[PDB]
Amino acid sequence: QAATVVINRRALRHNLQRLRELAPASKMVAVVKANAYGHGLLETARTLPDADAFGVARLEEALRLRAGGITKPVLLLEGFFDARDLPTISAQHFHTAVHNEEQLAALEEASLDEPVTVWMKLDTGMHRLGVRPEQAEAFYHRLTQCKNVRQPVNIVSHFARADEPKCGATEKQLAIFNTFCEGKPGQRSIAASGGILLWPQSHFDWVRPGIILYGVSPLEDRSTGADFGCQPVMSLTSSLIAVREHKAGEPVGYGGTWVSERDTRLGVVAMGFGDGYPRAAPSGTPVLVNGREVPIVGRVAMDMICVDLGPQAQDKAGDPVILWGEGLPVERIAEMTKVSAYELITRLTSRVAMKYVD
Amino acid sequence: MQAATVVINRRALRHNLQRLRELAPASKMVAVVKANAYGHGLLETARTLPDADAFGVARLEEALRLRAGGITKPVLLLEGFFDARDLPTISAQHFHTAVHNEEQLAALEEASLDEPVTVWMKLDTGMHRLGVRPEQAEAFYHRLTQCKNVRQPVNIVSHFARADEPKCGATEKQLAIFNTFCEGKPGQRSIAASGGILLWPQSHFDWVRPGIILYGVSPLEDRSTGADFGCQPVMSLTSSLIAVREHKAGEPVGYGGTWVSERDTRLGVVAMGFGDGYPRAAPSGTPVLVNGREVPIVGRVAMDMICVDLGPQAQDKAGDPVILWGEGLPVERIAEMTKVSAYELITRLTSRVAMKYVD
Ligand SMILES: *Cc1c(COP(=O)(O)O)cnc(C)c1O
Ligand SMILES: *Cc1c(COP(=O)(O)O)cnc(C)c1O
Repeated sequence: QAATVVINRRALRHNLQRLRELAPASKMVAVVKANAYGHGLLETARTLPDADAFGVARLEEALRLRAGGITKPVLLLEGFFDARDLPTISAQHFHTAVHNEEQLAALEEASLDEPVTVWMKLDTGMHRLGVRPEQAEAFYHRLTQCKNVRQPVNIVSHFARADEPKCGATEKQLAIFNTFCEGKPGQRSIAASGGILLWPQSHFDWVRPGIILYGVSPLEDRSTGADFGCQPVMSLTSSLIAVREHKAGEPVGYGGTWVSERDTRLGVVAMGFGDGYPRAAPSGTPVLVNGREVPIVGRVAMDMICVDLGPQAQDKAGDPVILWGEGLPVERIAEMTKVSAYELITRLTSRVAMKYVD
Repeated sequence: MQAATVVINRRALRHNLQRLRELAPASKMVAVVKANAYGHGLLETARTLPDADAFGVARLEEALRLRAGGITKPVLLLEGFFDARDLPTISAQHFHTAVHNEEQLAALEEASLDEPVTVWMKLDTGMHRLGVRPEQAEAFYHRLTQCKNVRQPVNIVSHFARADEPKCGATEKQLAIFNTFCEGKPGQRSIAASGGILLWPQSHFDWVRPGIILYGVSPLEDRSTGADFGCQPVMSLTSSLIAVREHKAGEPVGYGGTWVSERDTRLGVVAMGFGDGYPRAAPSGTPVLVNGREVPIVGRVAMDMICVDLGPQAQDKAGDPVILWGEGLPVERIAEMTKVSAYELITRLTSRVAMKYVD
């Protein structure tokens, strides 16, 4: 009963449906990269057979989905990293982003038994992956002439600042996208969680929900998944392993970073940065013990967190702890720790047990 | 082109255990391999180190994973056991257990085990995390000496809170409490982890417990490195470039457009992000090696990708090797630049990274 991630399948199902309601003329790429944002790659795909496609960061992730029996299209959002992977991508029926000359040249040169669906990736201001506007027309035209590309060619981009509604970058990216796509056949996709929730004019043909599919807000404005009618999917849980007396004036943890002002009782939780809980968490960060809120005291260690229960607290070794979950949104922990909700949910280690419910 | 990969140098690990033996040549070694061996691989790290006298783990589950992989060496449960029903298993697996609370002691008192168990009584000397407080320790100790389920002698363990701070008199106060309690008791004594081993030779006693320094990473926050102490870095975190792209002066990069280029340049995109374990806290200017040479992170680290500034006519290509930390770039340098503990950097990696073992 130590560090466990409990994944609520009913919440997942709900969220995909709730997102369809917000984007009712758009198909869904369920984004499941990085072990489905910490929720389990294969189990998340298995929970969502109504998704129109799954979205992954890397070919290895797509192959893992196929290995576990997943048959729906998988979009390689970064494309492919070696020309020698094209026969697999063709045979496996993965759709691929194409963002550079190397990938384009490989598609021109290869002999494949079946052509492949492509999403040409346009750099519209993020400046990470993608073909730049001034190179994009010639690039696109070569893609349309490739016998190894199943026509028409689709067009994809991604917003850098969709979470800042009051700033002009999204509208700039959008106008670049729209200028490029004019008169072209091919499906259009630019919106992920932020686009879906705040930019209805960015929905087009396909949207790609990631963090909000897991019932977690993409914004850092205090909002939670529930503010958009999405239900939190993950709870990170554990157990007390000690309840101990502690006297006034006595420090706790490494570096003696917290000192009690009174006599009290401390709880020790079987959870640490070796499980994925941020070492950054300050004293005062909320944890739930038997469902009431108590503060972290002293530094988070690799395997343990101390909490302040109070001097006659009746909590005991064995009792349930919620790091985030029912009553304690991950976005609250994000705000209190200054750690992005994205990183909190995703950057867990393999030590955490995975449990699925409903 | 290789994706997010941890490369674990077995030769370095073996070197480190022997180095640590040279620094504390009268003490036995508990190799501390909790949290997937500080990111290096629980079972493979233990397989690399047959010379260790024991292996230390945080939780029973980790000890059972060692036995399941065929490690037969003594394993110490540093936090003891969380359920009384664990005792038969602990007994029959020959796991050594810390004991630090009443629940554990009463469980030992009313079990009837096939074989008695080796116990290390955990004393709170001032960390105030686990252990028995001094005013309860004599009575608690006596009860262990009278328990038929405990092999005699009862051994004695504690742990330093601030051993990385020599100008602090905290460590000395811990040692005075520890020595007072151990006076005239027959068991083995163990207080020192990496910081105690390196800086406090009067803390070595019968058994020392290297964690971080075993992996060639310094336990201190003063920009010292494992090599400061003659230890060799074990882990390299590596990847490859997936794109090299033109970029213009006045142009932003990444989410929030937090870095803006002052020149026309080329950027590199690495197959590495916080989805692999690389910290999202890394600021612009954090170093990475591309083809052996240092280049800076530009813009925020993403879940799967990191952007670096290569230069206006750089010849780096998609596919080229990238070192996040490793040869020519110690994890402690990343720790300094990101303001993250080196403990966290090496340990808080996800299952996405491949594990490769060399030498
Ligand atoms: C990660 C990602 C998404 C999903 O992002 P969220 O903000 O988590 O919804 C969509 N598109 C691309 C290209 C991505 O890399
Ligand atoms: C974590 C731990 C160690 C190892 O600590 P380092 O600072 O990594 O050497 C040793 N003993 C105990 C009880 C521990 O919890």
